[PDB]
Amino acid sequence: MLLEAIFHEAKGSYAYPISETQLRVRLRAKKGDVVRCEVLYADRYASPEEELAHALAGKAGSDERFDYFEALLECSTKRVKYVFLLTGPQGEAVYFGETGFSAERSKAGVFQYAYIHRSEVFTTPEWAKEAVIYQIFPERFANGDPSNDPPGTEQWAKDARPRHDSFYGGDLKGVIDRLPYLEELGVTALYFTPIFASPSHHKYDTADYLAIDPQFGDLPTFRRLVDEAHRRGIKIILDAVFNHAGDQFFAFRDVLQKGEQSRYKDWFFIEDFPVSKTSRTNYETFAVQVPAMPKLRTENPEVKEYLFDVARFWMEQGIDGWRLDVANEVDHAFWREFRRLVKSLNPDALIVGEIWHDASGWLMGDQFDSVMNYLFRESVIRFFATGEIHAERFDAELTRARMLYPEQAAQGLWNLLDSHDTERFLTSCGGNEAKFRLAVLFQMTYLGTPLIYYGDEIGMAGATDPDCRRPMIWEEKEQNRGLFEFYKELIRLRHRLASLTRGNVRSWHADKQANLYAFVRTVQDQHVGVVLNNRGEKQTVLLQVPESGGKTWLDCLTGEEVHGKQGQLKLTLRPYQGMILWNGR
Repeated sequence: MLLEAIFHEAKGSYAYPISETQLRVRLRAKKGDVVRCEVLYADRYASPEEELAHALAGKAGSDERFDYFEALLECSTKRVKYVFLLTGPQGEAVYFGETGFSAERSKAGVFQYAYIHRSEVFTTPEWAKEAVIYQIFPERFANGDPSNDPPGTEQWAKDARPRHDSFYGGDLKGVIDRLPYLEELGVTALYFTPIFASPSHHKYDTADYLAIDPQFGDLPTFRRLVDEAHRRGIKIILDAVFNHAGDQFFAFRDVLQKGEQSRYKDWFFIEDFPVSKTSRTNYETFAVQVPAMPKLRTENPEVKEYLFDVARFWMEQGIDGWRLDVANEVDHAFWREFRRLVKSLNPDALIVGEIWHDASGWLMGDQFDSVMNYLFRESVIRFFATGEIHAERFDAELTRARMLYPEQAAQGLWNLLDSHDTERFLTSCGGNEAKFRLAVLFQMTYLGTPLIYYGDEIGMAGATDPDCRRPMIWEEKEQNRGLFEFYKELIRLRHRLASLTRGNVRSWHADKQANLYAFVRTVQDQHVGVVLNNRGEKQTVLLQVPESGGKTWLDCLTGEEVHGKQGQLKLTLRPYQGMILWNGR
């Protein structure tokens, strides 16, 4: 074996708890070097005269370079000392522990998980596990109250192509009216990009955090939206732009009015007074120079309690979550205490982050629940849309990503096709429905929470902003009801097929030439296997039957695939057809 490729921390993504009693321990080796990884383990205090309990780390994923094995340690003392035995393809056998590697056990060492605390088990809202979230971008979703409209609202037309400064007048009241469509579609939560009082089109330079911006409505309308949505089973997650405030923020104005005489000067990062709001910044801002967005000193206790009062307030209104913006430019301390705050006021409130790099620091269980899955988007783009990667490069990029974080976070990343900053997915797939449909057929079966961007269900299009932010299409006969009914098909299967929400994922077939990838989600005895034919051509596959069970499997989209003969399944997939083969458990 190449021993200087094998790796484990006894923390992080590689050893963590799933109850006070149970340690998931994950181990990574270079691809092909190890064929059995076994875990021999006992209580941290147990005497040398006890032989260790055993746990086989089965192989759970493989990537570009690596091979990933994963086992579950029963630990009734909530304290475990373990050692890995690693047998290679010829039959070498080696031990790995903290002191290193030996053919003799006791020279390799032990890894220990000193104690499993009850608080320190990453716990996630039950509801979040079967959610389908719908990103409403509020200015563009529905104009339900024309008295709202900003001076210069343009007219709601499918033909209309938005400028960066266009207004169409969408609002909270219009969402209140569109709620039987959201219930039709079957979503379970609604995510608003920031709706809070700001003097600009884009509400990221927050002027007031306790008022809904006048374009979209007011507190009584927000409260009724909450109360109308909750009746239909939809939750309200809200953007929080706590990293920076807007230049009209009460405090920032006071510093502007008074320099150092200001009570609020240290709420911000000022270089020289007087605070020259001009083009040339002399305070820290949202990224380089952005005068309308000074950076808040979240480390300062006064700033910290203000935004905490802001959280409290919106939770009084009854929102079920936050999706946090530039979460990584504010300190870990703030998010740990934010977590505690939000989670005592509402245990089921969801906390998503937005971080465009490995989010592990945040996804330990003590700051956030999940983060926006950019790695899902970069893959689904490259596989279905651009056709820049082939089925095995997909499997490697899926599997690499899956093993970045503990499972409890991984089963909850918001798996998006696009957003209000990216071009639309259909337009990434240059109008081809079948490339799109297959990428949504995956998205509704893979591990994560599906996040639909407004209008995709019904076939919208658009290059990047502002053509992603194009007025929604409400007219039946100018909307793709064929697609709509297909999101409803898939959502209905997500919502009644427990593997899809709660199961794990194993790769089942990757073929570089045919470009067919296939995966199996399983919980407790149930397996549903999604076969995806990503080529323009009718092809055919022998797939070897999955580990746990299947003699007859039903296509949940159409009808029976009883063709399990001699450990192989033979299917012939028409161009771009996925298939969802449930087993009956």
